[PDB]
Amino acid sequence: APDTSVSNKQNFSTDVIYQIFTDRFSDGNPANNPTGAAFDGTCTNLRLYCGGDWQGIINKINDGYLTGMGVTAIWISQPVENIYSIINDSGVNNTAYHGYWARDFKKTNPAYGTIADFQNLIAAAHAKNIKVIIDFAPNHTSPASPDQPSFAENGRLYDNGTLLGGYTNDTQNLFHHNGGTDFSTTENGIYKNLYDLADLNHNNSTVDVYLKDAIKMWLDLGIDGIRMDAVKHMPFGWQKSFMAAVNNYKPVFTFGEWFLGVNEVSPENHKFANESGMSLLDFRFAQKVRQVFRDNTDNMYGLKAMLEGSAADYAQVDDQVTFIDNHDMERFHASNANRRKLEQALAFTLTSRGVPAIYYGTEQYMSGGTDPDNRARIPSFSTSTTAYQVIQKLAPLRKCNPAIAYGSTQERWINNDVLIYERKFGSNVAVVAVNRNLNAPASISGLVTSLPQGSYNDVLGGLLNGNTLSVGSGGAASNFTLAAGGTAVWQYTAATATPTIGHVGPMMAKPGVTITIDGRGFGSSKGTVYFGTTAVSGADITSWEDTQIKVKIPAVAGGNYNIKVANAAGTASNVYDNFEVLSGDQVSVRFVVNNATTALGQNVYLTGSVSELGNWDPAKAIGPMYNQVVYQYPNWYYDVSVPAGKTIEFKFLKKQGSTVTWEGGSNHTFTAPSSGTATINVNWQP
Ligand SMILES: OC[C@H]1O[C@H](O[C@H]2[C@H](O)[C@@H](O)[C@@H](O[C@H]3[C@H](O)[C@@H](O)[C@@H](O[C@H]4[C@H](O)[C@@H](O)[C@@H](O[C@H]5[C@H](O)[C@@H](O)[C@H](O)O[C@@H]5CO)O[C@@H]4CO)O[C@@H]3CO)O[C@@H]2CO)[C@H](O)[C@@H](O)[C@@H]1O
Ligand SMILES: OC[C@H]1O[C@H](O[C@H]2[C@H](O)[C@@H](O)[C@@H](O[C@H]3[C@H](O)[C@@H](O)[C@@H](O)O[C@@H]3CO)O[C@@H]2CO)[C@H](O)[C@@H](O)[C@@H]1O
Ligand SMILES: OC[C@H]1O[C@H](O[C@H]2[C@H](O)[C@@H](O)[C@@H](O)O[C@@H]2CO)[C@H](O)[C@@H](O)[C@@H]1O
Ligand SMILES: [Ca+2]
Ligand SMILES: [Ca+2]
Repeated sequence: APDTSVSNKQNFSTDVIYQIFTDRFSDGNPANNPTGAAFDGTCTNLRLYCGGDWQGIINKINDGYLTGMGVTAIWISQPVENIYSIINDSGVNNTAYHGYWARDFKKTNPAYGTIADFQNLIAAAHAKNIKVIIDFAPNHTSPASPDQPSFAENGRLYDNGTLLGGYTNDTQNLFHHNGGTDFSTTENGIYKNLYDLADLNHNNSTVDVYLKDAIKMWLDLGIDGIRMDAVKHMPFGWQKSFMAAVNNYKPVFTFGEWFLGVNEVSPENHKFANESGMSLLDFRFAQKVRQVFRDNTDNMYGLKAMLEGSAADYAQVDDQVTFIDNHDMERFHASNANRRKLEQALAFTLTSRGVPAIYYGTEQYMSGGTDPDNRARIPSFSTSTTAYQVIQKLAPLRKCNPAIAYGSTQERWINNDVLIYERKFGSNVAVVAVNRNLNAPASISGLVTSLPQGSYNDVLGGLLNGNTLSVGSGGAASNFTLAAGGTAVWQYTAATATPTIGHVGPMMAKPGVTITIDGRGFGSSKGTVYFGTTAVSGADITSWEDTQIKVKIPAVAGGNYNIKVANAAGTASNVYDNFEVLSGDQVSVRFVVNNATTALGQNVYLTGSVSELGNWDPAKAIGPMYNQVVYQYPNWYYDVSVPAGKTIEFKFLKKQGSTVTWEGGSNHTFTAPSSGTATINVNWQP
């Protein structure tokens, strides 16, 4: 099938995600509605169940609400069974309507529906070319008190009805008992409780295996993608091993949530997205968009800096999931603000690089403060809104104009309030003009583009006061006036002749796994696929077409490879880097080195004989290691993803900048478990 097919679980770049709070969307089956003080059909009390369910979602798919909008994917709340207890906070009754308080990852939340309702959801969706994404929060269970075991469900964890354990009397050590995080450090927010949520111990084989098995069930249920909750709160090493479990089984688009604040730029964030085997929700993008379009705390020069910076920081920028708001922030639209602010932000998001995500209700100009004011019930299903028509006109461009889905981004004109960018991919072009100034028009002159000679109509049809564009020779555009609050989209599409790689997924897996290569101009006849210098052809290429190729990963040594294709004629394409080949199936192992004294600013890293350890390359060493929570300096620790059952040689190193100090003596050795976890405790060798 084509790259734009609904069957494409590896690529969402051409889609438009619609984030749905199940409970707050549509109650299609009143029979499964929670009763008593846990329910509020009037949805006046936003901390209780309102009745939203999967059936309701199906109804909205079948009636044309979502399809008419141009939405090609839906991201729903966590489907797993949540606690049934009504948590009373200082007089405020609280329920697990959000689905974030898991009690059993192998069962569904009855309020949402049964397993059969879920299966029906997948079918109905797929039938309308809509992909299904599920929220997955394996960082914790529920709110618990080690003190008062009577509080909530004591964060109890069940395995398909079978009680595994609780936060109180945790003899098995399923959870972390390190207190609560203050978000002070990364390590602090990782090994300590997120709020009062019972923190899961991923270093426990039981938890490790259980979680990896739970997801496999969902995978089997036909999901097309996963949104990983609180990724900055779980060990990176375990998550990688988790991604490998998914990838080496049934690959699906996965993106996690790594909360970033205003003007917050984390290098840890970048590394995670680049090496974890999963992408992230673009918090850098969302925050900046809000500054520029919402609060006006930054200008177009800031938006531009964000675009060009992110493009350099993310190996796969096109994989980052963009948004303007969500269930954890104030809704973009302020009740007293000009709607044109939201419309423009929408238009910008839909035409920018990455994977656009729209928080349900946006199209309806919903306003609301922080949680839970931002999670009100959708007030209507009207298609007559401007924001609705905007998405409806721009959404589809992601499927018909590859420049928007995989294209580069280039600034072609800029000032405080105006921004004109160009998206380009192969013989495809898209030019977007935005004027955030709602009071003053802008005189556009000297604009140059990649558009062919001719006249271009505004894709938005003037909806946002857009205009036509006249392009002469050299793509030089005729002088024009950009109206206040004006937004215009111009484009040009044409068949690509040369093989052009626009996307790859999964980005990490072991040999034998089938990956997906999307782009243009691959030809209809099988060509050759290159993993570094290794050529692949014939049978291993399970599928080949102009826009998509399906090939199995060759049995090459573990490492980082550049992907490249060639058509039947021998014409090579562009390179697609950062593709990681695993040494095999993965396990999560905790490494511990004792008596490793360092100087302030100097950290300890881990290196080893496997690609998962950097193959003895200090530039690729694991770390910096931790030394606060679980173990304390001069004791360091770190959870790493390593090939299972493999006998690995390793050493530790002290690094300051690029300067390296090796551990003395001989290499440490050990055989990775074939399953579950392990803990390697060693002493620094002088
Ligand atoms: O802001 C967070 C912080 O976290 C990480 O810091 C790393 C360091 O980069 C690593 O070096 C390591 O730190 C170790 C030191 O290596 C080790 O020597 C020891 O440090 C002692 C010092 O010996 C002592 O002099 C004391 O220094 C003073 C400073 O002189 C003063 O300027 C400052 O105001 O206060 C300190 C505290 O008195 O500091 C400690 C006292 O025990 O112990 C630490 C381990 O804690 O590991 C940490 C991670 O925990 C990031 O790498 C770093 O960039 C970031 O700044
Ligand atoms: O050239 C191939 C070489 O590769 C591998 O050697 C690695 C060592 O096993 C490993 O210990 C590490 O060596 C460092 C020492 O530990 C340290 O004391 C000091 O001597 O620096 C060394 C790094 O230069 O890294 C090397 C790889 O560079 C393999 O195991 C060897 O058999 C082989 O000779
Ligand atoms: O003419 C090419 C030129 O176009 C753009 O420059 C704009 C600039 O952004 C405006 O602020 C204003 O000064 O008009 C210029 C047109 O002359 C691009 O920004 C620039 O890179 C490019 O060279
Ligand atoms: Ca219901
Ligand atoms: Ca945690």
